[PDB]
Amino acid sequence: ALEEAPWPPPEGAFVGFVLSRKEPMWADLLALAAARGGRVHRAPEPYKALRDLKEARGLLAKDLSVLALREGLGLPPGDDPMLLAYLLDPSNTTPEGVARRYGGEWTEEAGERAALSERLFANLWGRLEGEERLLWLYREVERPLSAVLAHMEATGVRLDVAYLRALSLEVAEEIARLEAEVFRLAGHPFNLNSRDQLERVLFDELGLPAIGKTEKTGKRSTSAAVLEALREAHPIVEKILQYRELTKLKSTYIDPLPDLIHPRTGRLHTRFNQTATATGRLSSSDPNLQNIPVRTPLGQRIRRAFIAEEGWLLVALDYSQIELRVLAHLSGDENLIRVFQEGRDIHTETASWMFGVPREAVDPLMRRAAKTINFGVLYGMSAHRLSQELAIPYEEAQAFIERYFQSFPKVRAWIEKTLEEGRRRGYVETLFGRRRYVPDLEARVKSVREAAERMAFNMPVQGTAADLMKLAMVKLFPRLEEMGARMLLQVHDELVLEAPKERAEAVARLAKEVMEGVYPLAVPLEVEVGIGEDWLSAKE
DNA sequence: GACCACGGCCA
DNA sequence: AACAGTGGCCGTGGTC
Ligand SMILES: O=c1[nH]c(=O)n([C@H]2C[C@H](O)[C@@H](COP(=O)(O)OP(=O)(O)OP(=O)(O)O)O2)cc1-c1ccc[se]1
Ligand SMILES: *P(=O)(O)OC[C@@H]1CC[C@H](n2ccc(N)nc2=O)O1
Repeated sequence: ALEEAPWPPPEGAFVGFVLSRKEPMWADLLALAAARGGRVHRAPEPYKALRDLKEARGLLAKDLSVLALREGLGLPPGDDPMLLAYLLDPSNTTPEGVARRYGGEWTEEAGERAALSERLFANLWGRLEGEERLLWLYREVERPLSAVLAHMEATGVRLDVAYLRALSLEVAEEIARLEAEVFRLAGHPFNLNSRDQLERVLFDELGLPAIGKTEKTGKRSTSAAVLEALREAHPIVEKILQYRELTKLKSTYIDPLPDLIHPRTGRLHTRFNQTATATGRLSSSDPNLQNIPVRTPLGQRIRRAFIAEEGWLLVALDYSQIELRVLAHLSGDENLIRVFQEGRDIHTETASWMFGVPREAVDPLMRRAAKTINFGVLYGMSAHRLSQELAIPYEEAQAFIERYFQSFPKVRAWIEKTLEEGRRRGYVETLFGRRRYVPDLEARVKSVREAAERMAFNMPVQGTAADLMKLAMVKLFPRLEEMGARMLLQVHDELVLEAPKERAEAVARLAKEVMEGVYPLAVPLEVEVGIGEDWLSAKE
């Protein structure tokens, strides 16, 4: 049905490729093809014909650009129909889904994938006509950001492997101690990693009361919430909790990561999935580097393993109270804008209230616990749950919630303005125009409607925070190449850079001004910046 | 071996 | 466990 003109393909053609696995850094390029005007050009040798291309254009262009960089080839990713459909509707997350929705079939052949990329682009670009606010996000944010992400995935990050190997044995012993002590209290051994077996030990053999049930099957839950309430009911809970922390950090971080070091680059390579969340945030996978531990003392020792190359330093930049500043600009609340206009720290103030210490006596562990509460209360946590997390009576948890939103009376008016427009328009949008469709705002079941409501007014705040970060990544990346610095990781409101040790302080100051002034708001955006040889030393 | 659902937990 | 929201990976249990 399509003409099979031979390689080389024309210019501005749409590419179609097949990988041996989903990870472009680890994938073997199995087939390559291009399409334009109906014609489909199939590469004889994929690695040889990959050099004939001058732009990566089509579905998942970023992934092909990452494998190209893996081969020392500069093949920038261009237009991607996935970015058009993702801006039209964040529910369009995969090539299979967008194919079933807007037309065509996602197959496993490079030629058919090439032809589908051209057909999908004309359709989605036609629908995006008129949606100029979304076209601006496409032209100015999403499309150039893929090229930035391609270099981040290709560069990778250095990992102190011998440090994690020693950390594995160091924690392996501490796990055996707790494991043996939990068997002593239970009177018999069992599999502590099996929630079903722990359920019988805690709730049938012991007289411990079951606090709640699981969702799908209705079993007696052994989650950290149930156990945290049973710390005084039995000493076995105290050691089961210490056991969960270690095995989580060992089986997910300390042990898996050193085995993912790439052979050719000697670095760890993640994937930054650009069309994966409903709010416009990025997501990381294979391995996920956006959930490296940082809270517990042992978790912070895992960030020490993320190091710069010899003669380099890591530059970390983190937005301060970012979504609270976003809410101040969206709500227009005079008292909240006044807070960031006077340099006040909401997270430090909340910790000062929990621990009965002044703002000066608050430490980072206290301030991190207050962030969990400040954003929980903001996005609709119940007064009953808040009372249990803070161990305060239900009456005090109500007053804290009312005082929270009465300190900024316009934020609740803004939540209603967003909800009201949500049910009228059928979608909420960020400050830049990125939409999320939430259709259950008029559901008749109170639980389903209220769940849709909490998702509804969260997306503008979190989505605008995501957009300001993407805009900075698009503006900051070219200024780094002219300084010999690299862009490595993005953690939602945080950028991790890598610069030579002599230019590190110059890169830290430049990135600070770019991020702070990426888009001026009614409040100033303040960025905390630190330099170190490792990730933990730079976040300080 | 490959794949999945579930509870559970990290940011 | 809950009227916080956004993600992704783990081991267990069970199938094909
Ligand atoms: O529980 C959390 N729910 C949540 O929605 N978010 C959002 C909102 C925040 O704006 C942004 C960056 O978070 P984060 O950079 O950590 O804090 P931020 O608000 O910028 O204050 P600062 O400490 O950076 O100055 O993620 C974060 C949460 C947590 C992070 C850490 C522990 Se719970
Ligand atoms: P981590 O270094 O403490 O957090 C880094 C990023 C910022 C927001 C995101 N996050 C963390 C924790 C929770 N509960 N929810 C989030 O969205 O991780």
